[PDB]
Amino acid sequence: HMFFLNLKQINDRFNTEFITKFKEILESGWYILGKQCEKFENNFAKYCGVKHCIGVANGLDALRLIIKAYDFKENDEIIVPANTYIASILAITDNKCKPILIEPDINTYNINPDLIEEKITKKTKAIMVVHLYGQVCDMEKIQLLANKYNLKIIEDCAQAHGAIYKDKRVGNLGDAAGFSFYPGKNLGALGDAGCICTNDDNFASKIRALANYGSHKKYENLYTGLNSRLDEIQAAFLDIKLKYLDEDNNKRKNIANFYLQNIKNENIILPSNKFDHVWHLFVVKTKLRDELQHYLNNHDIQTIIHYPIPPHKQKCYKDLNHLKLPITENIHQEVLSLPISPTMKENDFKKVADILNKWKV
Amino acid sequence: HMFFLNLKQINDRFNTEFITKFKEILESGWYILGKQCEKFENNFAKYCGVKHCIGVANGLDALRLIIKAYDFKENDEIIVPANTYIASILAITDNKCKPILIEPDINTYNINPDLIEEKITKKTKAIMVVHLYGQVCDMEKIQLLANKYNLKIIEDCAQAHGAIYKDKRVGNLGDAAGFSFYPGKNLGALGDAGCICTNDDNFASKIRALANYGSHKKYENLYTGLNSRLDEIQAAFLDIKLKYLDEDNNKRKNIANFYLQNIKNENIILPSNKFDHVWHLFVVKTKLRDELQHYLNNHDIQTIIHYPIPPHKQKCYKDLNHLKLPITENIHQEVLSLPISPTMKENDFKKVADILNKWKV
Ligand SMILES: [Cl-]
Ligand SMILES: [Cl-]
Ligand code: NA
Repeated sequence: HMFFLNLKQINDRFNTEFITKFKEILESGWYILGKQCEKFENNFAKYCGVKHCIGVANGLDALRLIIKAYDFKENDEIIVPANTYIASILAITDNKCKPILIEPDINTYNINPDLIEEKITKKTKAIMVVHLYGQVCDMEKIQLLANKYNLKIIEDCAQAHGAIYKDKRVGNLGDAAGFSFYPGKNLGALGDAGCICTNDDNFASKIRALANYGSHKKYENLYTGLNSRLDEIQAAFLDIKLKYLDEDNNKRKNIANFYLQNIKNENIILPSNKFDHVWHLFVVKTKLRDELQHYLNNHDIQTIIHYPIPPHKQKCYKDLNHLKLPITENIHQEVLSLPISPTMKENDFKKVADILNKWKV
Repeated sequence: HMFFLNLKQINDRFNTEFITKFKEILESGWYILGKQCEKFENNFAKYCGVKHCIGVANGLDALRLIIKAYDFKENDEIIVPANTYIASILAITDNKCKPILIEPDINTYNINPDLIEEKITKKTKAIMVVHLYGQVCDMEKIQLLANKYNLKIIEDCAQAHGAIYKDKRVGNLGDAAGFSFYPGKNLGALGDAGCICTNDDNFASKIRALANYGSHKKYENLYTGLNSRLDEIQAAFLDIKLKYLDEDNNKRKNIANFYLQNIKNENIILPSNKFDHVWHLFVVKTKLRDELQHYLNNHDIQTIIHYPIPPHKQKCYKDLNHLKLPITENIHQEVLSLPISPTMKENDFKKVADILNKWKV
């Protein structure tokens, strides 16, 4: 059984260091908001080329906190792609803002920047850009729109750790960015984890407070805060793995290129990489998706759909069910993710391509 | 220096077992919502005598989830002691409910049951009892009241793991209970951690979904949920320690009773318990609190204040600052916590008593 994402394979490279750092943190007696958090933050900040990195409990928290720290009014509007993972939207509604859902470009799977301005209203306060599947969004126009209409840009970076746009990294393309380090992400923890990145000193300091109960100083609560912190253990594990993140992303680039160069099947539309793509998810598109998934499973290849029901169609968002978003809806009916990881064996990726080429419907 | 809480001493007993479990989880390649969580949950349910335990990310999330799951209307009222830790109140306001702050009994530091009924209104939906410092609340009148008015009882168990009221454990004394396993809790993780306990099947399934993005089935989101999970690793650490929790609590009793029997100083009011007490914190009370804390530090003994500013006085709740709660305010001006731990050295507790006896002020 070739697994969709073999984490033990990804992480076995680091066991001996992992155990070392664990023992160290044991030796320290310090498990929360300590020197491993500081060290990881400082390194990830350098990595994204930003001034400030605040470790938090997960990527949904990271998003929810950024939105919270802006103090928007109830029903203020945040423009967001309609085809993202639900978490992006959950962060908006958690904060009693209104998500304004924009169709993607079929050629990027990212928000179509040409479709945003028409949806901008007096209630709009932000654009949440999502670098979906690993590919950075085309920022040029979004940035112009944000300057023009006095909007914040919030990056959801949970799928594109390390992707580059012009001179900058994801995380440094907007006003503030949220990252997930859930274990299957291109930089994955061994438990839940997240961070926020920004260059603004005041904003960063406010975020630190809000993620630690609303307290800047012992005994005192300046804001109504959250408990959303990155555990020492998880910061340590992340820092060890961050050293090899670009390498890992490159190993993904190699497998994706192999897929792109070798899968030749009329029933399958392959993903393109118009801008930098770190290939978190290798997403193909076919009118016979569920059939493909079954076929692959029959050949001992596990595949997972990202994603089959779009946020507007979910039961939790009944009041959005009527929205007509046919590009999003078609994608959701048609996509399927092929196994990819930095450690994935040659024999395994060759088998995926060979079996796809044999699929004859 | 005698530190207020030496987690290295608490935890070093278990170091070999922690390391064993960590490797086992590395072997598993399964870090979230797995077998360690299930095992721990099962054992903590047993420990509390409840049907269901849901591990979640922290004790504040645990409370916030419980209130969320009840789906109360905006400005629905929740009665709550006025002198608890701010997390108890944060859970209420986050959910857009109005906290109705009740004075404690000066002789228990828990909510005075006799002061609740007069504050009940048509908008009241719940009573959140807090077992402060480790002492269980006198539950009988509270349970009768909730039944009389069709209110939910929410237990904030963050500080009282394993305390017993008549025939039941804290966690099994209302409709649903929230627990913190913050590292310095009587049952402390190595990272942030918490849980929710309940006997109600439907509430338990709803909470599991609300803690996992609102998802009860792969690809579907029934609710607008959040991400609040207990890492496999922390579940494993908690399960190791849980087997020693009653032993450890009784060891804390022995030390507290030593303090109670041996400290005699006209300047200090001891925390004589009226109900079972697992002594998470051992809180004394003096008119010269700031002078006391300095004196102890002069004698190389670290103390902390639980707590110096009450919620209604915090800058984050300026809409509550006007409230006249003099018992609460008095407590906050006069309390200080002394070091206690089930592994605390005899010379250390003896020192603390002797040095306090010598204090002439
Ligand atoms: Cl996440
Ligand atoms: Cl076949
Ligand atoms: Na966590």
